[PDB]
Amino acid sequence: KVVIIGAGFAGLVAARELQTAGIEYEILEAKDRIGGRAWTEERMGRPLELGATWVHWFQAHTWTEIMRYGQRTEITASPSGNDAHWVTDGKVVKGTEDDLDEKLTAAMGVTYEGSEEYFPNPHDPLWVLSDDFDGPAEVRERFLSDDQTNAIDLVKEAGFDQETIDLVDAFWCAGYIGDPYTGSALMAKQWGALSDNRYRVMEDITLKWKLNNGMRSLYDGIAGDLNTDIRLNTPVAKVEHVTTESGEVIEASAVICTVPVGALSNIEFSPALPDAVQSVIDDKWNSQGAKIWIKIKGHHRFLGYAPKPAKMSVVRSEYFMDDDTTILVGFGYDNTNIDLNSIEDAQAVINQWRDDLEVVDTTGHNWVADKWAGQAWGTLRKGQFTQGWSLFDIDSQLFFAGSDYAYGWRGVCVDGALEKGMTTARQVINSMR
Ligand SMILES: Cc1cc2nc3c(=O)[nH]c(=O)nc-3n(C[C@H](O)[C@H](O)[C@H](O)COP(=O)(O)OP(=O)(O)OC[C@H]3O[C@@H](n4cnc5c(N)ncnc54)[C@H](O)[C@@H]3O)c2cc1C
Ligand SMILES: NC[C@@H](O)c1ccc(O)cc1
Repeated sequence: KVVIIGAGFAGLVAARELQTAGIEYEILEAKDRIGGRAWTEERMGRPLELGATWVHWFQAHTWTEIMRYGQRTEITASPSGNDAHWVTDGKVVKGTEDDLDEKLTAAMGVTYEGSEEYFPNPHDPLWVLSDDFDGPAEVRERFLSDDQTNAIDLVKEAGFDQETIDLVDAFWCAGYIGDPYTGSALMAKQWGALSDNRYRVMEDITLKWKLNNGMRSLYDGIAGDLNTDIRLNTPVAKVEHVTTESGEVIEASAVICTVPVGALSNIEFSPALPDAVQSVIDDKWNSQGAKIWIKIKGHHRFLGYAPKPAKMSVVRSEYFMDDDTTILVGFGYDNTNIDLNSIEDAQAVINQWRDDLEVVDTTGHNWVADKWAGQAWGTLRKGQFTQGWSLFDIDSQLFFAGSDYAYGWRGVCVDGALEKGMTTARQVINSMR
């Protein structure tokens, strides 16, 4: 009687929540598999996360799932102490990972500068704009002005040298997973608030701990608790507010739609979504990048930073294989400028820093070109912190759930999908009671 569109983390956790309350539900999933933009698959001789990878106990919703399904001790840290290379004035500089981290730390300190006034409760991201904001008017003005500023311009205005600008350029090409110069700096500021305003805490939370048994141990865990079957290979095309696809029509008390913004053009809504919501769909988010896995010869502890418009902006060693090869991960700002499955393209990526390392394999999934995704992880363009993700939360019987609409670790983390799927389910339960 409640229809859930999509079998990613948001949809799966909503279903389990409905089940506990005794409410009948049904999940419709377009693809042949569950998990969505989290996807654990064997490639290049080992389980690889083609989507989501990193977790942390400071992420309440992800961590409780880790505990529920037996993964408490099944996490391992990405390797550290890599030889670092970064591109700055068209040239390559070699240093240690702590040289890079200390430069990033100082720049992040300046990047976070208003978060304590904006986010005393970092899970109340729009407090500054609410009727109960008790602070000074200048705080609200700087808040709105920061939504129209990108994170790199904050560091330029503070007078860092060109080297640090190129480092934060590289950093945010990965962070925004797209063009950082069109992004809203408020996204970076909330990440700080959620990480006690320290760069190393932010990095431990988002880029350190990997699941030994992969994201699939969590999403197969949730699906395994479900008492109703998931309808795979059942894309939705219309929703009225209940509608349907390929002729089959569904009736239901309510609809929980977890389809990402980048793929909402495949569904017709009747009545049409409000103008401000539709303008986000047309403008979507800031997530046009791509994630690659590259295998090279030998065992090498490697870290590489390169600014826009490089094919990949952050590349790091992750696994040391038993046949004397290394698997590195990389993040790049523009999916249309790299073939993730072309060994030549992967060799061109490594050649950004070194001429002596040899690519032997490469793989990835281009989430942006994926018809049922149309983006990577959700990130914010200028203006979308205050007029973006919050427009989706109208539709008395239609609900938007998903990591891209979360209050906390929005878009970039499974924690946001687990948060928003569960609370949307509670919205449905409360209204029915
Ligand atoms: C490259 C990349 C790396 C990431 N790394 C991390 C990481 O290290 N750590 C972390 O915490 N998070 C990470 N994430 C983010 C995390 O994967 C997501 O935030 C989360 O999985 C999103 O969950 P969701 O349920 O909201 O969306 P989705 O997983 O996108 O779920 C939506 C579902 O709806 C389906 N669907 C789409 N259209 C239709 C339709 N018309 N009809 C029916 N079904 C449809 C889709 O196939 C999908 O199954 C990463 C994301 C990406 C892209
Ligand atoms: N999905 C990884 C995401 O956590 C991320 C990736 C790169 C960064 O520089 C910051 C955050």
